[PDB]
Amino acid sequence: TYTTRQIGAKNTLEYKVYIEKDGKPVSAFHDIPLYADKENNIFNMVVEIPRWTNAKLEITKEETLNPIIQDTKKGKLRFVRNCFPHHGYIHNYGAFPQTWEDPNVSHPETKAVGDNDPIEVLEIGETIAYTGQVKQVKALGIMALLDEGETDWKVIAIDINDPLAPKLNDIEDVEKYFPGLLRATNEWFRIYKIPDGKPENQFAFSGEAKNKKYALDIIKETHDSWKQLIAGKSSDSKGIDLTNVTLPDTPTYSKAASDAIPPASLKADAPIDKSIDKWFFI
Amino acid sequence: TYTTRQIGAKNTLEYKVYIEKDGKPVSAFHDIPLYADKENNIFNMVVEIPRWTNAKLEITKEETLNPIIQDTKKGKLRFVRNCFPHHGYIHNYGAFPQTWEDPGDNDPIEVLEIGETIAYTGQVKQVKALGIMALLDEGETDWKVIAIDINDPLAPKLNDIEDVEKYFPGLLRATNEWFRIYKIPDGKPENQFAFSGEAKNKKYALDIIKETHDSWKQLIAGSKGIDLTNVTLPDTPTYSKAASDAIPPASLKADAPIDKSIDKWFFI
Ligand SMILES: [Mg+2]
Ligand SMILES: [Mg+2]
Ligand SMILES: [Mg+2]
Ligand SMILES: [Mg+2]
Ligand SMILES: [Mg+2]
Repeated sequence: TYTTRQIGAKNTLEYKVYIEKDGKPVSAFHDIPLYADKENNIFNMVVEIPRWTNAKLEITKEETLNPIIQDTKKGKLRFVRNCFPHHGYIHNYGAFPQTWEDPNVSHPETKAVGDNDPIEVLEIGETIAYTGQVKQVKALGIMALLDEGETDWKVIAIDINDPLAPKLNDIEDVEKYFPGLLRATNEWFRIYKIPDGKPENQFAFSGEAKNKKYALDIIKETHDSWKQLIAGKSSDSKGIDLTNVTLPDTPTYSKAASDAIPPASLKADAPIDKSIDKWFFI
Repeated sequence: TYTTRQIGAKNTLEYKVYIEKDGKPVSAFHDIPLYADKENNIFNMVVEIPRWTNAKLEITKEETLNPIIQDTKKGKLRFVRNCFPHHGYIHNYGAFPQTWEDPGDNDPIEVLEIGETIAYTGQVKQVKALGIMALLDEGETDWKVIAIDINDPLAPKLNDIEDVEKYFPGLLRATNEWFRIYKIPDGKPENQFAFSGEAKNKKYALDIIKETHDSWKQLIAGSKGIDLTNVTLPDTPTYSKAASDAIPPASLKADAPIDKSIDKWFFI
């Protein structure tokens, strides 16, 4: 059973969330199986950012066992800004573990190198998720985002426990049950860093949401990149911490790395600066 | 100085917020002057509902000193549902005190405050009026004043309704949409606007505000089941300073959980 171990107060520099199995930390990047049910293409999603929140919480590639920590921009806590008509992130946002957008090769669909992170996941179900949650999802489709010119695919997915899950099997079903969501998703990922002073992003395929079959193919590619990475065989692993506690055939296997993690020290959420309330009209 | 006194846990039937002046409860309907600066048309707004929340909190006309409580229907706490692409209420939402739509919807006139900062329930902030829309909900006229906190960084650039279009492009469209559809998930019909949903200008809004203030002047001087107790207007029949002292002390209870169903995004 997966649980979380929180260090510190949310919305601070000291905040960390480790994922635990049997009450002991494992790598959120490496040790959670991509597949909950391989035969039925049910995936484990690691949730990073709940819907309608701002704090840019992410799996930290360079820290041992890859806890979720808030990103910083020049030393300051990063919060994604509200871009009208949206409030923070408009999906439960996270990643598939055991995947990598390989930065060392140009990807043919986008003609761009990978962004060096796990493939990311937009989970569209009704219940708001929590940071460090491992939930089980079905893939519905995928969008080819170029995030500051880097390949940054976004998988469209739904929690298998969602009341609608049985009715959502491919990307066209998203438009049927969530009309406007995919178009809003396109806008969101285009504009969300404009308030940070960054350019608009762009999508390949004029932002088309490719179907499930397409999505599975790309998820496979990223899993395969990760398999090379974790084996120590990437041409450049970018100083990623490859320490893991469940993959005995890898050079960086270490069951003991788990014991070295501090105990939970959960504190109440710290206040967020009122600037983060601001609604930007772009 | 205005503060708040909270009784109970948020998101419960027991929750009440009173406004305090220098530590003493006063009526949120009657004791807060409509005008912070009459000469320059600066109004006091009583905030009921923060932007991006769901709990339908309102000044209750029928309880002494008119605390803000959660609305209910047949015993059940009311939460406005999330209507895509909106998250809860899209404005800081509240009322002008010392106003009354004499039936006409029987309530103070409501205020959509459009500034950047999210407000708090029971906050008395100072705003300038920019415009007004006339919502029709169940045969009742339901005026909504568009306003901005005078402390907002943009307040000096916003003086009339056309400035909302320039600095907040799409907000007026979203407002029209929101108030049309927000009760469809509850099983209620779509609402409609007068004037084909046009936001009338500041002048038109000031005329409505003054009118509803004149009505309330009649009300408080002595009424469909409204408690008129006040603690700051000594020559009113219902003046009673002891009312302030009869209010329980603050509870410091943490917010109660809200049922997960309220998370749901409706596509309507
Ligand atoms: Mg980044
Ligand atoms: Mg990046
Ligand atoms: Mg990415
Ligand atoms: Mg009502
Ligand atoms: Mg009304």
